[PDB]
This record gives sequence, C-alpha cells and structure tokens, in this order.
Amino acid sequence: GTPALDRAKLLKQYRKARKRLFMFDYDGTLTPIVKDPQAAIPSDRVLRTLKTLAADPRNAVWIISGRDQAFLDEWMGHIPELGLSAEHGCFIRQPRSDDWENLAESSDMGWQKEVMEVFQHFTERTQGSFIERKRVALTWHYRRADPEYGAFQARECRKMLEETVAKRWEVEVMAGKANLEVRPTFVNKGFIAARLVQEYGTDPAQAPEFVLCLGDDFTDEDMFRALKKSGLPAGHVFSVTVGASSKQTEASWHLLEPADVIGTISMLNNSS
Ligand SMILES: [Mg+2]
Repeated sequence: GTPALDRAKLLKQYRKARKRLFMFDYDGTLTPIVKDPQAAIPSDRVLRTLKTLAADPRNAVWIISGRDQAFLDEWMGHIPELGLSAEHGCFIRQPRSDDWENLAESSDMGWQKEVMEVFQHFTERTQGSFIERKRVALTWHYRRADPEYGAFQARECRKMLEETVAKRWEVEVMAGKANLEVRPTFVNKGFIAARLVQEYGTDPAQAPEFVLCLGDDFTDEDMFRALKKSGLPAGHVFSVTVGASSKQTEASWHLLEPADVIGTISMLNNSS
C-alpha cells in the first residue's frame, strides 16, 4: 500500500527545482484502459496538458510506451518538445530532435544466433515446444509439453543461457508462465529510466532536482526500482503508481486514475 500523492509536497519541489524530469507511461496512466486499443487515441485534453508541460524548457517530458513508432509519431510527434520511447525502448526520439534512433541496429545483436541455437537444442528435447521470434526478443514456448517435464527442461535451458549468453551480451533472461524469453536490457523500462537520469551527465550539479515517474502496471515497477538506486536525493524523486491505495508497489505514492494524473499535471501547469 501507498499514501495518496501529496500534491503540496510535489508542488513545492517543482517550484524549487531548476531542471525537472517527467517519465510517463502511456496506456493506463495518461489515458484510460479501453476495450479496443487502436482506440486509446489521446484526447485533446491529454495532448494540451502535455504540450503545456513540455513548453517549459526547465522540463524534460518523456512518453514511454509499447506502442509502435507510427502511433507515437502521429499522435504525439506533433509536439516536438516531447521525448518519445516507442516499441518498449527499441526506438527513441530526444526532445526537440526530429531524429529517431534505432537502438536495435546500434547494439550488438550477435546474441540472437546463440540463443536460437540453445532454443533449437531444447526444442529438439521437448515435444510441444516451439520458438517465437519478435524483432528484438526471442521466446521459447513450452506450454504444450507435460508441465513437469517442461519445467525440467526450462530449468536446464535458463542455466545454459545465464552462464553463457548473458555473460557475453547485454541481454536479460526472463521466465514467463510457460516460456523463456531473451531480450536486450534496453527494452527494460528500468534501464530506460536509469539511462534518462544518466544522460544528464556525471556532474552532480547537473542532475534534475525534480523527477516524476508515473505508471500503472508491473512493467513500470522496474522504473520505480531503478529510481530508488539512482543516487538522487529521495525528496527530489516522486515515483507514483496509478491504482488503488492497497496496491503492492515499489512506488512511494499512488494516484487512483488517469484523470487524477492529468489533474496533477494541470496543477503544475497552473503553478504561476
Ligand atoms: Mg500502462
């Protein structure tokens, strides 16, 4: 459980900070969960609120989303002051830059060949299993094997990956329900968050003195944890989950709904 975000405490640090960093999850945070996600086009109120926040040059405003580059480009990209992270960190656009960077193509992807060979080995041993490739992640699915024998082989596979591949390459080995996924570390929201803080440089006088980090599910927990280990003074950082007061989280605060998130940002926009 967490306390409701203390708006007085938030506003005071906002007013005191010389530079400020905002990291917003999109779906379920800035905009409500909906039945059809091609729905979830952001309202004019969301866009207006973000436009006003990002217009202050003291502010660095980031939108961090699983949504495709095309989506963010079309519905957010017309506000050039927004930093954008699309497809879970694979494509990044710095604020005020018209220049998307492809992190996949600039990183060492040699790990995919090795992971494929390992997965091929256990696929041969595990009837019912198969490999799924996505553009940056590789997944071995084994839901169709006997659960006991499946988990036996998944333990052996993970061990092989962790001791070989994950030592040589900057990747993470993730266990899902009945699958193993390997993916670059740059796809982890906590990696993204830590990197955004690191980009301010080594000069501690140059670190942002206000950080607001907002998200609604388990993928955002990674950001909250990353910020805890960032070395920033605790009173400068507000990690906020969107959800119930009773929600278990690494965040320090909660806001109940996306409307309350937009309402909080609007307060900051009306600070004058
Ligand atoms: Mg979300």
